[PDB]
Amino acid sequence: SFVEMVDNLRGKSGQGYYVEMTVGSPPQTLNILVDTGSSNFAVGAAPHPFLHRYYQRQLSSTYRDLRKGVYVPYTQGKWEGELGTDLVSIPHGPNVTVRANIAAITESDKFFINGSNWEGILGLAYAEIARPDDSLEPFFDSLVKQTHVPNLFSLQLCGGGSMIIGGIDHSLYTGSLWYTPIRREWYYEVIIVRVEINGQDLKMDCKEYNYDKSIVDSGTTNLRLPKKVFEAAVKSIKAASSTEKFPDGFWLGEQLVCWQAGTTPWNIFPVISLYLMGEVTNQSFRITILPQQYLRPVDDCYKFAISQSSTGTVMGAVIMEGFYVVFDRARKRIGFAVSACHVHDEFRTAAVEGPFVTLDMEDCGYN
Ligand SMILES: CN(C)C(=O)c1cc2cc(c1)C(=O)N[C@H]([C@@H](O)CO)Cc1cccc(c1)OCCCCO2
Repeated sequence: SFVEMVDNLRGKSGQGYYVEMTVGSPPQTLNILVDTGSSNFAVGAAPHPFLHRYYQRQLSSTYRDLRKGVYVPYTQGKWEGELGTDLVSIPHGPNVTVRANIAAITESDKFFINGSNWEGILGLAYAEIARPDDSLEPFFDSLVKQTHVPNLFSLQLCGGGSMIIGGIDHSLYTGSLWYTPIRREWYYEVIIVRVEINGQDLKMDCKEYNYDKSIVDSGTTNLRLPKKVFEAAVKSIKAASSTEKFPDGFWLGEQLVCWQAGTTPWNIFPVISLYLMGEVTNQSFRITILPQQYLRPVDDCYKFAISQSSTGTVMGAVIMEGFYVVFDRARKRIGFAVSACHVHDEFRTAAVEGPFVTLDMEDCGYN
């Protein structure tokens, strides 16, 4: 029954991917950012310069006030609001209606994005990081509890896309799905066991790759890397592309770089392979990222979409684009496969490949 959910996402890596939802009775239609990096469902509920519409609780006969406030900070932006519950549906999702927790956003700071076309956020991660605490049941938990929707979803982000709620649509990917364990149910936390650039091992202690966590986050644009890993990767990418020279602010994500339309020198930029812990003992697999993913288009002009982090690795939208990503909550694992909407180079291709042998993978997790 998944064909109804194919292509139910709109947006881009830079401003977020959103799905259409309705809240309340009669249904009020809103576009909702798909965020695997948080766990609160929240919607604009007061006028705002960047909102073209918002949730009006006074117009919904099924609205219930919870008489409790809430604030949620993100890496970029934050909001505060008032908690309640209401009936929620996804028109291009499963044919169900659930009563879900909803934060009515009344004040916000650098959260809504001008011209993004979304008015709320769907946090798909686990209750452990929900605000104000883990007793506020996340949307997907309510969906699974109240309906027969299986406890998994998958995301095909195309650099539009698809959020398949309750399963896997095999027409959306090619080759094999490779699975990595969800290390802990809070963020979608994973363990990176090896990193190669153009086939050259970065040869860092693999704990550095996951310091202090590594997560899969559809709501972050960039591949974000811990400082030490970021410095090693930039040095290697600079070396591979030293044919040309770029402003020092290009590598910080500030300045864009442009080339005569159709002459982008893709071949001077390396591929990046991230090896992830596998399902069996001493087994990993790799996903390979092309420069067409980490040079985000904005002549042909691009921003460098690899940036530094102090809260661990973030596999953001530019990594997820071109892969089909299965958030298999029931089996505590995340699957990767080459997406049907994959990145096209002429001599290189994004890939998900295995198996690989990797010893001592448990040592790669940070404590
Ligand atoms: C340095 N720096 C600011 C970043 O690296 C960055 C970039 C980014 C989003 C976040 C962080 C962010 O905080 N993302 C949030 C959660 O996933 C993680 O906490 C979700 C969120 C919150 C507000 C607006 C959003 C997404 O817009 C989506 C468009 C893409 C914006 O790209």
